[PDB]
Amino acid sequence: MENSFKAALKAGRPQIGLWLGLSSSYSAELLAGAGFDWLLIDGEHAPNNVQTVLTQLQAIAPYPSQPVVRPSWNDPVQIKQLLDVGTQTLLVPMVQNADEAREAVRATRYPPAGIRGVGSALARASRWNRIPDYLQKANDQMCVLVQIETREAMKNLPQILDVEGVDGVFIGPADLSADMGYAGNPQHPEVQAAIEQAIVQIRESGKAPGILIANEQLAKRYLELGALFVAVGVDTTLLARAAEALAARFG
Amino acid sequence: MENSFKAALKAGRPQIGLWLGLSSSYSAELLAGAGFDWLLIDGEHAPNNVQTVLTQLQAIAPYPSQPVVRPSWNDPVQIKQLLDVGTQTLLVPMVQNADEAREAVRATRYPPAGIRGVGSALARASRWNRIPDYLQKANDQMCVLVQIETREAMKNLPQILDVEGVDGVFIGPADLSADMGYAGNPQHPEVQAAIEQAIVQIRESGKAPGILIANEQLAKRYLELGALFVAVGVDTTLLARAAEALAARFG
Amino acid sequence: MENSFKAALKAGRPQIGLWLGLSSSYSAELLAGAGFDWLLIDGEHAPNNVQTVLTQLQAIAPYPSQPVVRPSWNDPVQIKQLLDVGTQTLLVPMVQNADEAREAVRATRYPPAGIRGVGSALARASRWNRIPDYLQKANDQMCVLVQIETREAMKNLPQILDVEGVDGVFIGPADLSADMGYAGNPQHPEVQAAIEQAIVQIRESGKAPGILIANEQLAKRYLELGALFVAVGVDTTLLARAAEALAARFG
Amino acid sequence: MENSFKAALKAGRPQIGLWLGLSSSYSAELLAGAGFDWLLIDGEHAPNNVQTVLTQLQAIAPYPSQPVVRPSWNDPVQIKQLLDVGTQTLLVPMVQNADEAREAVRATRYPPAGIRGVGSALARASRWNRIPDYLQKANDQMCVLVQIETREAMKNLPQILDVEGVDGVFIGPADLSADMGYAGNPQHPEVQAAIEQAIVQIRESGKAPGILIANEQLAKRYLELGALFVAVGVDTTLLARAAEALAARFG
Amino acid sequence: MENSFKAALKAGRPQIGLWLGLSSSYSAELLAGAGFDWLLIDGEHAPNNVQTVLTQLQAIAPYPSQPVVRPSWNDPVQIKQLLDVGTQTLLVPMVQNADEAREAVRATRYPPAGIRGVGSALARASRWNRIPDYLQKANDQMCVLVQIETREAMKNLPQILDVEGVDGVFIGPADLSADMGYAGNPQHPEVQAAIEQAIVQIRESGKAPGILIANEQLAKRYLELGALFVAVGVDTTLLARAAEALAARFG
Amino acid sequence: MENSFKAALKAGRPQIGLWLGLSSSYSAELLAGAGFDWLLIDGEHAPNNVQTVLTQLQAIAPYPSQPVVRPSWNDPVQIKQLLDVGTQTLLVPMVQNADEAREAVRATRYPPAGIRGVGSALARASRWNRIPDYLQKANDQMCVLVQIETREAMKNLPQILDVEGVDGVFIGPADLSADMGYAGNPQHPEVQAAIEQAIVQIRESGKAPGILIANEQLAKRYLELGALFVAVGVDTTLLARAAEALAARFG
Ligand SMILES: [Co+2]
Ligand SMILES: [Co+2]
Ligand SMILES: [Co+2]
Ligand SMILES: [Co+2]
Ligand SMILES: [Co+2]
Ligand SMILES: [Co+2]
Repeated sequence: MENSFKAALKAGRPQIGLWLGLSSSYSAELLAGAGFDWLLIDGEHAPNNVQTVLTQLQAIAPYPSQPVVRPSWNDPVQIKQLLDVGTQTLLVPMVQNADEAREAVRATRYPPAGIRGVGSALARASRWNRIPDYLQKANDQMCVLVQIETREAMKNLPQILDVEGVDGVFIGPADLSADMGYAGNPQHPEVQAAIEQAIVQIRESGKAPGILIANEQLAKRYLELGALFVAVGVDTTLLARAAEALAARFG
Repeated sequence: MENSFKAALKAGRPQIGLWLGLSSSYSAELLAGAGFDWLLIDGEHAPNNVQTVLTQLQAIAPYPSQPVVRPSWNDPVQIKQLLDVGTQTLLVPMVQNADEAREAVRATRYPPAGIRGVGSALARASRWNRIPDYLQKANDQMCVLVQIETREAMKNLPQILDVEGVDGVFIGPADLSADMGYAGNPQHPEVQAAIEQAIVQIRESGKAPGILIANEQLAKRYLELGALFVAVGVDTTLLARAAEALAARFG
Repeated sequence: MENSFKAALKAGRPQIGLWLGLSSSYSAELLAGAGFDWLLIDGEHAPNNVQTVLTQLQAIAPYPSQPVVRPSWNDPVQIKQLLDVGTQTLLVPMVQNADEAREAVRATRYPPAGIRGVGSALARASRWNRIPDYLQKANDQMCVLVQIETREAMKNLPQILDVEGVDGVFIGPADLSADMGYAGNPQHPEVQAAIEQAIVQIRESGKAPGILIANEQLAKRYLELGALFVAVGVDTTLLARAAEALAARFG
Repeated sequence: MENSFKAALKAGRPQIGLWLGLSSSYSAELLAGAGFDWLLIDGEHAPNNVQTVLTQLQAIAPYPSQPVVRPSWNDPVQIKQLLDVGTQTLLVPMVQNADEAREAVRATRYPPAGIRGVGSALARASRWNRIPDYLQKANDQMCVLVQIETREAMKNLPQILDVEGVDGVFIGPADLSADMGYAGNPQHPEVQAAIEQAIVQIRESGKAPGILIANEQLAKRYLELGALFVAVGVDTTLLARAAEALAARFG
Repeated sequence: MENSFKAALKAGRPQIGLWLGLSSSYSAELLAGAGFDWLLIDGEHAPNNVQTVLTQLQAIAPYPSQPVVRPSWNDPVQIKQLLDVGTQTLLVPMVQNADEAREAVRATRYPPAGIRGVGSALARASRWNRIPDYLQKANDQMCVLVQIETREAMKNLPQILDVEGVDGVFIGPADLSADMGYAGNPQHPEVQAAIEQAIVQIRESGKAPGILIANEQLAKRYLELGALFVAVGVDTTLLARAAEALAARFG
Repeated sequence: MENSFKAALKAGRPQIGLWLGLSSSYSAELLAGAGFDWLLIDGEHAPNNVQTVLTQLQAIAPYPSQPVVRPSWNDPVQIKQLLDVGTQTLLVPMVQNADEAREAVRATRYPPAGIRGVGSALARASRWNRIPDYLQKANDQMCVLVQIETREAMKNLPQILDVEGVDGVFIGPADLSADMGYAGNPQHPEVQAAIEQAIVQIRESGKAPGILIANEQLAKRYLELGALFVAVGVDTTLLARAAEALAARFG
């Protein structure tokens, strides 16, 4: 039950990822064999729920690619349910300040370190109580990544970075650009400056910066700067764009 | 991606609807061909979720009948997820005051006009980014309908009607009658008076009144008065009552 | 595990039925409360399989209406599977002769009386081996109804009626009329004559005649002639026609 | 629609239960025939949602075992949806004080006694309006059980017990032991003392104490003391432990 | 209910296609917007059944791309079921001779022209009896494409082309190459010769040649020779290879 | 893609197994961690299909227990489909003679050794063409186990054992006892004699004997005689009996 993605971030090994919005355990398996370090199961902007997350985790399990799950919001109840089906790495949307970051962290940790409700017998998390001493080992293998997506969140970043248990900070360029006045198009100097400055500040605090970016040159730039969990594409886009290009070649 | 139901309400063309509680993409298609102007996919009182809404939207898509979705509550997160699978017309339950109406409207609109989170690449809403300039066109095709179901909501109606982006106000007679002391039976003079007065006030403000009513004479009365989105039956009731009547004719 | 539908036919008590093509456990429960004696789960012309039959049987179980299941064909493998999930009354399509009727009966009976494969520990049919002496009691509670749908089958009817274990013979007017050249409209004197002559002959042999007929006058005419399992409507039709009628009443 | 579990608790008849985390309508039916007085469908720590609850209720319906449902939290919206698919007995997690207990009770009751939204036509709860006078009978057959799982909740127990409509109080030993410093292992004298004292206080107030405990001697002790709804095992554990023991006997 | 794919082949307009093996209604919709003339829902080599074909047909329906469905074999029972859920164009595997081609055609046609069973009230195919004179118009809109996959089938090609109702003949290079001893690599002169000779001969007879070929140079070569339904890629391949390429570009 | 179950049988290492009839990917994972050498996914007597087999194979994949799948019959079309979703070991029911055993073997092998249809780009079996030289390596990793279930099959056992590619012969005691007139109780000396004589004869030929037997004393007796794949319990039975025992201990 060692969290190898978390260990890698801690060791400063960059992790290359793919976003999964196809919401299917079948395509999840197909993509789990494609050579990515991590896969993001999106519960926020794709039609997933706890049950489809579970089946995608089962599909991915025997592959080297590590799963990360994004809940629909920073919700303790939804976090608890995701952890019980076996989620160990969470990407939490719209974290605006240190208090919200702390709530995310505590949602993942058993008392006294947190408020995670106990339900080990029922849960894939402990493999239905086959993992010995699960309750005592579980906290240290939880990896909490928080998303900063607004000017307010950027302003609060130093404080968010001071929250123990925050292992990484993810920047969402589309949401950030929208908040900043550029309508979801991050290719504006003011937006890139903010992103670059955040990546540096995060890495300087001893924590992992992350980002999703489909432009491969921008992705390489962010990696060169020091980002440690970079998603470089989205399943739905890869499929749609490859199919459209193919049809176009025949008229 | 033009919202034709919204255009019709704006133009004062009455829209006749059917309520869908069967929670099935198969019966949704069957009913999409029956000649209604709109169909209500009920996420509140029928066993639907974002995923079943998605499949019902897919089933209805090639038909002229327009889909409207009712979330379980006035919840920004649930609203965001519904919009991403392609929902453009929402019927929001238990809207009690202008602040709640405004939250519903802003949940549907991209910044700065609202707080809708961006996730276009992943979403059926933009047809996975095939709709050009989706981010810029999306706000104007969202149609927000709010439900008033209590005496408190009736008292606040003038203020609710002043909220920009509120395109229509739906009256739920059963909930209203319950709140007023008549136990969900709207056939009491005090309740009909309130309903009639609301329909008039709504239409006089330049907005669309709506209602669900299974009694066909009452429905015609409300249409005569000026209601613009009137649901005249419920799938489950049509099926149950037709089946029971049939069995009764044979003993 | 007494088959009450089977006992009713044997006692000459007419059974009024509804056809289920909505392929949903939810609408099946709704319809199970409507007052029919029997309900036909259609695995031939509706998108059902062994698994959806199972969920529909579970939904119907606490109600008085008795389930009957139609396999896609007279296939002993499919029959075995349907029996294991708890089917006790089968309506077998396209039975052309006495050998085929015999094959249907034998598919439902444990050796030596038939070729039904044994798997009671696994099966809802024995309630996972809770039903005492299941193996010894099962054969006698199976009820086999065979469909005659062609001129060939009509010619072989006397031999088919001589087959032990054939409890009922069902006439399918649409298929029969199509085979007879009146495709597929059964309102022609020569089709009605064939139908009515078969009903009389079936009942004369001491077996139960059955038919599906949405016209209530014809249904009563068939009952007068001795028909004992008469399906008088179809769920999809009831819903589609009620919905269309409603929408039309509002323009 | 009489709630027989509720009547039994009121009459002081102890009810022996099994916890269902397998989240399957198929295993639910299998277990519904095993002789338990009640079955707990766990929406909190197992991968269930309103839809899977519905199918499990349908599976259990014809059996004598009574269903109890645990929502993911004390959420009025989720409670409403569960009640509409037919839930009449709720086990509500993390109830910390009298105000929270009162919110749980009011979520289950139609106005004026509560805030339950009306949606009878659509709901299995009224059997799609076949239950006559459902709106007037529904409140009295709702049974609300609240979970106390923290030292804070224990402190507030006398006040929680004074809340009308609270029919029972369930103690979760694992969560309680975690809150008390013993890491989810309830076998510590301080924890057993607290549990024993709560069971007595609950029963002395005229209300039903409940608990889940897999140790059969502890369960018998709690029953001897006066507990009235005792779950004595969990489906997932029974299966896992029986399978592991079996494999071990062969090496 | 005009079959536009069928009309295009008859008019000599080449149709460019994509194979769908992802077995999902969600990715089917995504791909339906990509610009292909046709989409192949594979019931033979992908985990589809009648029910998933149905949901994929619903998803594709509002788009210009036309669905074609491949049953698992030339089985008249499976064909009947696929036709009832609305399939109008079938790609039938392993057709070895003219008798088997005739059997495929006849499975799709109502008597007297075939043996298709009647069940229009139940079926999406007639839109639940909304399509006027469905029974009279259906036969002419069925489009039957047969696969030749062995040396035996190649030998019988002239007789197969003489079968009325065979609208197209599809060559499966992998299966053919395997039968020819080059298992299963079709890049050998003798396989290419057999393929190209068949395409010429099929087109010469006035029927449509088809093929699946992921190599775009070969695809254009087959088009030059007169092939009229050419599938130029497979969804699972497009996704797997794009994902693998992306991951490799980042090390 | 080495078949380790197949290698174990060939090396004379007995494999202890559990039968899976719960038809759930969730309980399959739970049971995959219980310590059995193999797990039987039953497509004959449990409500599984190609799609639920797929999800169960995905769930079991990361565990040491090896899956074996039982098709509903010796059907080459069903076998092809199960092989494409990744099945490598098949337990084929009702194999009566050497021709039928040969047909089973040939259904699993690519030409020229068999008639297995080619579709690797689409199939989990090749991991969507990631497995290098899949077509060349697949045949040798297929493991075919045939069930002898009748006196006829027992008579033909010597010829069946002479069939190349038959790796194992499984005796089904319930079906065999039913065929022998002891329906379906296998505790009679003449049934036990037939069973034990077959086990000895199978092993003598250098092939693996198999059997399902819930009685642990009999299971050890069969192992002593040389049986090499012995299923020692059934999931549904384990769960039902443990639950019933528990409930009874509490009255
Ligand atoms: Co974002
Ligand atoms: Co309401
Ligand atoms: Co028929
Ligand atoms: Co608890
Ligand atoms: Co092929
Ligand atoms: Co057997």
